[PDB]
Amino acid sequence: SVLQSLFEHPLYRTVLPDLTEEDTLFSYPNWLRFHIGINRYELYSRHNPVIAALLRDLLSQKISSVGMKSGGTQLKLIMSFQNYGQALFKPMKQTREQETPPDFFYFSDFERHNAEIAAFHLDRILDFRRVPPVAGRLVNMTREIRDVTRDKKLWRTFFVSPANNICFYGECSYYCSTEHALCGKPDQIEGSLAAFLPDLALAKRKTWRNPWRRSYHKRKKAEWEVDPDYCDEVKQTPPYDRGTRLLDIMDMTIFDFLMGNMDRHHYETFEKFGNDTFIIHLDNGRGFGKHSHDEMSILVPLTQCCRVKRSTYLRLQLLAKEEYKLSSLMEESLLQDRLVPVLIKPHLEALDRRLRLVLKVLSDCVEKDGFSAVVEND
Amino acid sequence: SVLQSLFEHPLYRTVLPDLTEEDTLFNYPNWLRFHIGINRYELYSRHNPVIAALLRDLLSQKISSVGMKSGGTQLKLIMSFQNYGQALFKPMKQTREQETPPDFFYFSDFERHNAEIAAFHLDRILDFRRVPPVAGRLVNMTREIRDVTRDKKLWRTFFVSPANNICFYGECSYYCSTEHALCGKPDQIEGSLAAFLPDLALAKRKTWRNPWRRSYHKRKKAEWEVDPDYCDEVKQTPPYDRGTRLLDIMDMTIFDFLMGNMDRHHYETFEKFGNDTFIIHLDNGRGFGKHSHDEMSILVPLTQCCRVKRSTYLRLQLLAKEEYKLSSLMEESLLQDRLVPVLIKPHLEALDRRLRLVLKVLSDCVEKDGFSAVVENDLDGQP
Amino acid sequence: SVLQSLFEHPLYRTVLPDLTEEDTLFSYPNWLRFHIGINRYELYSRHNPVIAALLRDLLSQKISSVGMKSGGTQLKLIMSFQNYGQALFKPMKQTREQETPPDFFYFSDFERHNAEIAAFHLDRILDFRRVPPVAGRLVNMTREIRDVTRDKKLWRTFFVSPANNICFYGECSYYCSTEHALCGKPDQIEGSLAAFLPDLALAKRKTWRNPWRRSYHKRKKAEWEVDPDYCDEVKQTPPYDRGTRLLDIMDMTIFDFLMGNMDRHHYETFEKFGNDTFIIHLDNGRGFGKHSHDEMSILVPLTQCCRVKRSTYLRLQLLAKEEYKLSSLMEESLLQDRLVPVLIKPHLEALDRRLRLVLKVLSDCVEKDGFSAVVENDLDGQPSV
Amino acid sequence: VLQSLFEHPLYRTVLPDLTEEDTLFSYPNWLRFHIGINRYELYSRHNPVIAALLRDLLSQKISSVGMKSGGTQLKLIMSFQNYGQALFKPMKQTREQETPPDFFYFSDFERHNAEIAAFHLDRILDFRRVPPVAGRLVNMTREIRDVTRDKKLWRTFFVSPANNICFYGECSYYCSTEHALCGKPDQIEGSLAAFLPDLALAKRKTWRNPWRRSYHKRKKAEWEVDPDYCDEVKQTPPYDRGTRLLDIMDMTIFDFLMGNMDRHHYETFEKFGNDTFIIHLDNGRGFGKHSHDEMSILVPLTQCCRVKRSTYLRLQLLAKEEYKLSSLMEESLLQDRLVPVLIKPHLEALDRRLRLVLKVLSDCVEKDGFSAVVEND
Repeated sequence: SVLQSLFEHPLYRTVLPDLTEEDTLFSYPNWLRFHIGINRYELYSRHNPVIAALLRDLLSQKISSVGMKSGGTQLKLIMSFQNYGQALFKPMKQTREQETPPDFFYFSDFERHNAEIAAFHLDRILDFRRVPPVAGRLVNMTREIRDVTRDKKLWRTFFVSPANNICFYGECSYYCSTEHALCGKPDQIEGSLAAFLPDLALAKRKTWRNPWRRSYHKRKKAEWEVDPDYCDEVKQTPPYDRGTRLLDIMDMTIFDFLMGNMDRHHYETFEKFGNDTFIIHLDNGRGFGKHSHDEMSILVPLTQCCRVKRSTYLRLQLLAKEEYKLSSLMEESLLQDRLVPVLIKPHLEALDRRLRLVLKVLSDCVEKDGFSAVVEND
Repeated sequence: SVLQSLFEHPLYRTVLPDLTEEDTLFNYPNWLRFHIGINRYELYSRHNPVIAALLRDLLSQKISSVGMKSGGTQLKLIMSFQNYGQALFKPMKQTREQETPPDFFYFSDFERHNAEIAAFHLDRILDFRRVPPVAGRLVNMTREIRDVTRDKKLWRTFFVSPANNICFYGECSYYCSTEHALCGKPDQIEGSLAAFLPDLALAKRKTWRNPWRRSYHKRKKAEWEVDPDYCDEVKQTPPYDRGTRLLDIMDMTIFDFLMGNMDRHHYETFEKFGNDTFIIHLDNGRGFGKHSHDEMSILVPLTQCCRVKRSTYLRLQLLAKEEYKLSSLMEESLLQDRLVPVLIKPHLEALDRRLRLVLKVLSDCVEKDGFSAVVENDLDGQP
Repeated sequence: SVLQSLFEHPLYRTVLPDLTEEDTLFSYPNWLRFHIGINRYELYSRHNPVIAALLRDLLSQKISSVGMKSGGTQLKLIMSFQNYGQALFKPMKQTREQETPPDFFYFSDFERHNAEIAAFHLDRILDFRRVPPVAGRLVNMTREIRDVTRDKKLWRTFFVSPANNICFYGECSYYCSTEHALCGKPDQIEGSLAAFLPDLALAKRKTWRNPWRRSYHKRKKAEWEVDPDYCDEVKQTPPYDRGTRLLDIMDMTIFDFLMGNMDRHHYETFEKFGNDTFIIHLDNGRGFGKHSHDEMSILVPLTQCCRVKRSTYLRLQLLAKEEYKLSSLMEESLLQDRLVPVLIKPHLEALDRRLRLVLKVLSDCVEKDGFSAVVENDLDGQPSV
Repeated sequence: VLQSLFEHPLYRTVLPDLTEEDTLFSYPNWLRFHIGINRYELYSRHNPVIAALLRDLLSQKISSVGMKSGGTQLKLIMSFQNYGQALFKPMKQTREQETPPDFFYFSDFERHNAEIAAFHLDRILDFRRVPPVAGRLVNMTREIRDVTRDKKLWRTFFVSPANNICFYGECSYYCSTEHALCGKPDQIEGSLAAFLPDLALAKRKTWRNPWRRSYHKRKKAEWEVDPDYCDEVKQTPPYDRGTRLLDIMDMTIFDFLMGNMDRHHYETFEKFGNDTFIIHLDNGRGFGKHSHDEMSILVPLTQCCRVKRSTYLRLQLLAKEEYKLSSLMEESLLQDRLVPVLIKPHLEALDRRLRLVLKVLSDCVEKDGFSAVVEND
């Protein structure tokens, strides 16, 4: 049991500063105990047996209502449960063995439920605690989707294919047509139930543009891809020289490079806390599309800025030693999801190879800017 | 050579009646000799070595200008050559190993260049001679598509993929997007050059609805899908009790089942000949999508009508004898294309299995209406 | 904690008759306190903290000697501990994601340690207490297997694989070859320590053939496989029309169906008590091999005999209520083994799905023979509901 | 791309002229293949009989099936309507499977994918040493069980609880119910390798090769400890007279590309003597691992450090982007009934393994020098 060995190490016994009257955002239901547990520094906690218990609620709680987020990126469903808590649903768009084609742009890529799930476990293994909990689930797409929605936009798209299977596609913009439909064999589809952050009415979230946002156009290169001194100016741009913000982007950009998720054009914050809180890692569906390719474009914020947190550097160095190592720690935790295997074996292997490239990018960068200038100590 | 044995058999030495002053559509370049060879009954005949040499033109003639057919279902290009003759180009949309997904409707199916080619050879092996000739060809999509088009809507869609390959998609409705682009590795795409029928200015074509046309939406069943006695009524409807027409649709509906092409919503005629000519077997790109699946819906016109041509029945029985057989007879010719193999071997295996369903559907159907009612005789007075 | 709620419900507060001088089979070691606690009706108690502490001994007691169980289907080792008590060790033969292939017969199936463990917890949740205790354990196959055996036939089979991993295969029949070796990564193998019942010198065991035993051959079907009225006659043959025996087989056959273990060709009793005791549910390793398939062949004893104990019927109905239910109660107690996760999530959900089939087999059977004819009553004098 | 290769001059090379010897000996294809067997090659580049003999193995009616008893794994003998026969290796593993890392080369399965892929890879290297092999889906009731007079094979056919048709034969490794081969529901698929002429009328000397591995664990082989093994082996009888040391270097580069490390023997045709080619048979142990390069197979090349220039220049050619092994390989292998006979990572590993041999030649030709390393043909 290597996953226990990891959490015995002192690097995972870090305690937080004291939480004041602020730093709070606000035996209840599990989704609500998760909400009140959101504070300034994290989104849940390591100890917190609620997170393990919220993952079971997403698996087996009765679906009470199903609705469709209109005008979304791709198909996203909103599941609301018996105990009034809700969750976000991404259905299975690609099989387990498939890889994204090489000729696909980052903006033509599918969202796959494995990434939403695996990003939560990988984030929990990196002790970031920024992703809302997400569990995989098989849904009888008759009993749990079609027959329990009063959203006619979704019900009308249900049909039966010449293979006598039940299919549906919803109504988004990319990939919501009969020719991209989602078909069970014959009536269970599988997808990721992502726990919901508290209602935005009573917990506003500021939406930030990140300075390394790609140019969602072909031929047109982005600012940071042409300017090698791009980050000398970003550490002089408003909010990025006061945190724990420039550093919070370095946590996130190592997260994204590990998964190959090159679609981190924005990040959300909790508003009530200001420029000095954590970054909520949402929309992780674009990772784990390629396991035979390491997308170095994602790391460019790290080679240009050349500074990380010591907390996250030491854990990454640890996650490379053979006695712990990412692959084995992911194959254990991801073994407790219903959708096993949530990641095929080459994807867990890419976690190992991508990790030592991040450690090589820090060592190659620590021998050009030196320690202390590179490694902040928290 | 198995293909040599077939064309020596007497069933492939059948001669046509005499051609009068009509029956010719008309009264050199290779593409033009193909036009004038069109007569009332066939489209080229086995003799006509122009067809073999016209396929060489589609392989190696210099592409001079390329334009995009506006408003097509999927991507379809028009190639015009140095000798003023033109041809139709369908690019590679699907690979050789792929099958259409099982949950796909017939109207969501891709059109693929393999079907355009293989249908021409399959039709020539069945001695129908109704498909315009088609040759496969590798096209340098830089030098032969982008840099030689004056159509801004085709040019605008060319881009370079993150894999440093050249991609493009044009502007249609099905599969004309970046996420369905056509990408060489890095700049050759491959496709089928189908020789062009004579310009419609000097050869009108009447367009007919076929009576077993599907209801092109889900949920809605078609006329024939509920009434097993549908064709008892179709043989009493205007143009279908005079030919050589119900029988000519039986030729076509056996063709389509062999390929699995269930998108035969219309068929064309030459008008200049009237209701008494052959059917041009066009647009076969929806066939040869599945090789582990036999689509019986296509055959329903035969099980309901229960009558075939004797020329075409005996050849079908012949194309099942192991010494002739579709398999070897199809991979023999299809080996004469640049895109070898144009059909993967299980598709040639499926051609055999699909054939024996047609021969059994006639055998099961000939023992309920009997001969004379089922098999019309056109070899009266032939070897 | 959903498992806390279950053991508070009165259906789990069943009391035993008063124990006489018979009904007993007989700071000690925990394995010996387990032996003397074996009585006529059960094999342990609903805590009884000895059992929980006996699993800790199986996990972390120092292995003193290892021997090779001769002539088995597959490899099974005998671990004897510092305190002279021993246990049966079944090593990991299948991974967690694997399922038995569909073309496999029940007699070609592997034994997997995860099933041996999960069967013990599933049985404890059904308040049977008939499986000997079993804990999962990672064993350093150098220091705890190879270097502490005096059986040269087992020591000889240790080699180093081309991958620089430590492997061994032992010497049994049919799956003990180089091509079936068990290889750590690089020297830990993981397996199940099943506690050892008392030595047959001082605790004899009668082994009975069960009448729904399959014909362990292809082509040839068994007696009960052709006659739907098979149990009209089996309740008239000596040992099965006096108990608490037909009722105990329905307990066992509902147990086995839940796991998909169709290899229940024999069952054991403790003899010292006679024809009127419980059935020790031993060697359950063939269950939890398939989670996308429910093998109805196992249930035929229930559709033919059509009678259960009321004790176990009401619990079966309780283990279906969402506030209790097998799934969450099973991964809770399966979370208390070292080998987590000992059961993958689809296997735990099938425990729920198979349960509702058993509850359906009884309702269809209770409305065709009626209550009292189907459900025997052993809850006279037990806590109300 | 496949047409361009045979237009390059390296594949239009002509052989010496055939005497009355150098021959071993419109008919059926299997017999016209036999008479084409000569001293230097096994069929020649042009021979459309080979292409047509490949269609015969796929689609000729199976008339009788027999079991070569007491083999390592299951191998069947199919005898056809035209009195010609073939060897059948059935599907033992899927296309995506890899051999476990902990498997020894002697515990590895033989798979029809390797038998097929080896013939096409061999033909692309212009070796012409493997007998032709085609893949085939066989209705195992009508084409194997119901057409045998072998009581040892008929008795092992059964119906699985999944209502599929199964059988397993009688060999040693993997001929049991737990290793049976089951169709879904009654076709099993396998590779038909054309049969070499009967040993009665074409005797074959069977040779032990000097790099035969130590078919024991812990027990290392001779060449595994002595880096100068081949300074001594080029001084041992038949291996310095040829065209023999070089003929083994052809084979060991062949075998390294496929990962086939089970080349414990090689066979010759006797009637030609110590100065002919090696028949590359039973290649089923290759293409088991595609993410792993087994350098042990290559060891004969670093120890002997000499290749044929004939085969070296082609190796440099198969590295040009226009003559890529990978793309040139999936083109040919696309003409089998069993498409895809190789999953794409196996074709990609062929490219990576190819440039490793080219690097071993560059590293080795600059340590003994040209002319000493490369023989001139």
